[PDB]
Amino acid sequence: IVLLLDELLQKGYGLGSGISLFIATNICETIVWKAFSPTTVNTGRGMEFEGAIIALFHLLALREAFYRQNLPNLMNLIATIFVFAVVIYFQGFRVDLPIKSARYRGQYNTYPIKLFYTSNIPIILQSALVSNLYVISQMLS
RNA sequence: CCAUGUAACAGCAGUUGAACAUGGGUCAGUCGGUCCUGAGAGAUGGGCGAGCGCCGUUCGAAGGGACGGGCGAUGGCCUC
Repeated sequence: IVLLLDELLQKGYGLGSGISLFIATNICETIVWKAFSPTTVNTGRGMEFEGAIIALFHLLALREAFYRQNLPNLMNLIATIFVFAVVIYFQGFRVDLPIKSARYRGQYNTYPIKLFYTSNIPIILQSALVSNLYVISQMLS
């Protein structure tokens, strides 16, 4: 099933290295999280088939500060947007190094040395893999 | 000059160059200039000259500077 897709996706825009798969599924758990509430059929203890973001008839008085132990869709979105804003701010940090052609007098370019200077996959995976390797070892043992 | 890089020129050639291109390099109280006048040049006074000017350089009321004393220095209020 996936062997055929392995070689074809690389050609073109450049959505290869399997990272295009990771972003699609990772963002999916974030974006379809909102759409889960209207489509959720399980209730547990409170009605959910009609959604929980707007439930004024069910609650109301109305306790807007509900228990966010399941479907925290109301509160986690508040905190996550803060993380999105802070990361992009630190993403733009870089030290610009003056650079010029060794033959032509004129335009000056800058070699950018990013603050991270390493793609997130090489750094975070090396810490993600060891965390996964630790867990599987303890589960087996 | 230094480094790096590389058709015309280096009366052959060049992978080389005092060539071409890009970019760097010369740090002073103590080494010089700056100060002195030397042969000399040249203002002012004066004279000459139609005149721009030039002759003259010692041939004119050419000192503007001195610690010391009083009015007033009073200023710090009088040490200097």
